Amino acid sequence: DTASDAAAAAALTAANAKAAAELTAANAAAAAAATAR
Repeated sequence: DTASDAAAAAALTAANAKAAAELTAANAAAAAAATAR
């Protein structure tokens, strides 16, 4: 049904947005550490 579908889409949007924040910070931190060596 449409409300289950929309709740599931909201769940995927939040999980991907959080993962995008996480991985961006990790990447930036990893690039700065490798550069310094």
